[PDB]
Amino acid sequence: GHMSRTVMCRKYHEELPGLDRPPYPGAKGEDIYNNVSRKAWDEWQKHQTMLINERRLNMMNAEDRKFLQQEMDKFLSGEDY
Repeated sequence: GHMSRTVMCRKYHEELPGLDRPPYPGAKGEDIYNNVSRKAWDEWQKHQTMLINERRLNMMNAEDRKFLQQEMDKFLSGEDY
């Protein structure tokens, strides 16, 4: 076995390995660090890539970012995505 920092994951409702550090500075980054598992975070990144490819999204387009931000919030909220 190994040693891992773990958190009660808001998405999966179970104790899982957490991130080693917040993904970025700020309140949102802190929320993710404290309440989102590494698995949930990784699964979100995979889903985000899928959405960007399937919808032809551009991170520099405000609407495309808004869409992704709305899906991320839903994805990591605790609800069934």
